Amino acid sequence: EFARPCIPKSFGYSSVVCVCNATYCDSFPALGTFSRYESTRSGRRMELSMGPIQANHTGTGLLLTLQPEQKFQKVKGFGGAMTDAAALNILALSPPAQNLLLKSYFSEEGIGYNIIRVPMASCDFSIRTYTYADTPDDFQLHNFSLPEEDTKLKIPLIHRALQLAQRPVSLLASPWTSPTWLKTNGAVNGKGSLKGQPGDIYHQTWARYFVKFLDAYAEHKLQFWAVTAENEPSAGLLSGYPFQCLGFTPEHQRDFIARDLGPTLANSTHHNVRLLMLDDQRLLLPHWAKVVLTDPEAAKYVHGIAVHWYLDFLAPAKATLGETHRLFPNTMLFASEACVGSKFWEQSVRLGSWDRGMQYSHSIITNLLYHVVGWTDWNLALNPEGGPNWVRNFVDSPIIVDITKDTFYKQPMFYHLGHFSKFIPEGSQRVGLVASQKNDLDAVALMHPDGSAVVVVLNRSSKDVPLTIKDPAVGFLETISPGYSIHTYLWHRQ
Ligand SMILES: *[C@@H]1O[C@H](CO)[C@@H](O[C@@H]2O[C@H](CO)[C@@H](O[C@@H]3O[C@H](CO)[C@@H](O)[C@H](O)[C@@H]3O)[C@H](O)[C@H]2NC(C)=O)[C@H](O[C@@H]2O[C@@H](C)[C@@H](O)[C@@H](O)[C@@H]2O)[C@H]1NC(C)=O
Ligand SMILES: *[C@H]1[C@H](O)[C@H](O)[C@@H](O)[C@H](O)[C@H]1O
Repeated sequence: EFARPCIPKSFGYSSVVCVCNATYCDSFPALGTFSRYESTRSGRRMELSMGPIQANHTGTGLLLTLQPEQKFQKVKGFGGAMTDAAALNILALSPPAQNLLLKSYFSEEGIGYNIIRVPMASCDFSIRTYTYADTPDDFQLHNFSLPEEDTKLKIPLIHRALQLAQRPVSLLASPWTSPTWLKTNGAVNGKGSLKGQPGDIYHQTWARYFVKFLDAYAEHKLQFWAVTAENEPSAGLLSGYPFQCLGFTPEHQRDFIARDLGPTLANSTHHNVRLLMLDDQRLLLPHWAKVVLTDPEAAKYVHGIAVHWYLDFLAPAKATLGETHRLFPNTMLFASEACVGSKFWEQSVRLGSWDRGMQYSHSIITNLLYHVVGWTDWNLALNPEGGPNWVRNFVDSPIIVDITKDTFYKQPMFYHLGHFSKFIPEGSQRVGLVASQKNDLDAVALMHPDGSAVVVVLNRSSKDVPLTIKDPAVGFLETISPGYSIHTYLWHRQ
């Protein structure tokens, strides 16, 4: 289509949102030039410009030098979660407005997401508590079934998303709680775990539940890339935990995967589905990786390690991600859940917040710089309150839906995310990037599967920083990174 620009609107915070409705939504180099996409606090939204690649460079300004031969992880991708709350919000819009929201995310005219996390039954971003097997003591799982949250809300929206998408989309599933008749405390929330011990009928049934969920989704012609072994297993170890959870120590998780979940999936028609362990705060690394992955019976089933961002302030990426990679380089690290406005003192939704967009890109760049292969936002959309949410655990979302007005707002988080998701396709590989002097920039460089280069530069300071990027193959890009800007640079080195 033609590029339609952002309709900006201010809500009194540091930047603007882009206004989208039933009929309007904003949407989207020759050798040897580069493309630059820029977003700024002042209001630019992924604006395209071009520049020449020079042969020479002189000066003592900041130089960032690509090391195309230092090769690191391959990227799996970027996306968000299709919760009950996200489905209810999107379906609240008229169908044309719904198409423009899905296109914003999934289409090539939008920012190209290729990952969708799907909860297995209810979480806090549900308006009802339920599992797929609520009939008590149904150990055979005869009464297992998907309710309308799945069959009328989530499943059809995931289908629209795959139809709009240019890139292959990977589905990732995670459970919050099991049926309560499987749990020590008999409740969806609170402190409690599976009854018994791995290897027994409870653990066997819980592993069969995963296969039943996959069978059920496959009947609706949806197939999964990966499942996690539990969302935030540490939560269910905490007294009074307020919403759906299921606690595992790392030993409990090791032995569940070894004796029940890994063999159950390996013996099912879904043996190709990857299993991710942890799915919890990175400060749990490297300890959890060492407990699970040094048992060869558990390690043979574990494809990767899922991390969440909520305690990153306590957990230096080098001592957590870097050290895990050093010990277990062949087990991919993947960021599976992030959102702002989740601390009890923070405002849930701050329409137009630039700070919250910068938190997203700063996290993404730091994760890429420490071997992480992908990054998943939480709810795809929320209402202006940051809900619905059965326990009022409201948070922020890159897209806020205003149903009484059939309109949605794209926040700075949406664009900060798009500066990566749009321009780093599955298969791209991170390469070296070194700075000539101390600076306030955050930057990462990658190579696309066709060998072209992509560099994202975030300026977290208020000062404009002139800089040059050196590609030792090709030449020099002379540029400036304005204070509170994010830029993505692209060029063919072919
Ligand atoms: C969906 O969102 C679009 C984009 O904002 C709305 O269309 C826009 O309406 C604007 C104001 O209503 C128009 O801009 C104005 O231009 C006029 C003269 O041309 C000036 O008097 C004024 O100062 C404004 O700047 C503009 O035509 C249009 N914007 C774009 C870029 O398309 C739209 O509103 C619905 O259609 C438009 C064309 C208006 O006439 C509305 O009143 C109309 O109901 C939004 N749709 C809905 C349902 O609100
Ligand atoms: C991750 C975060 O705690 C988020 O706020 C919460 O809503 C999810 O349920 C949890 O898994």
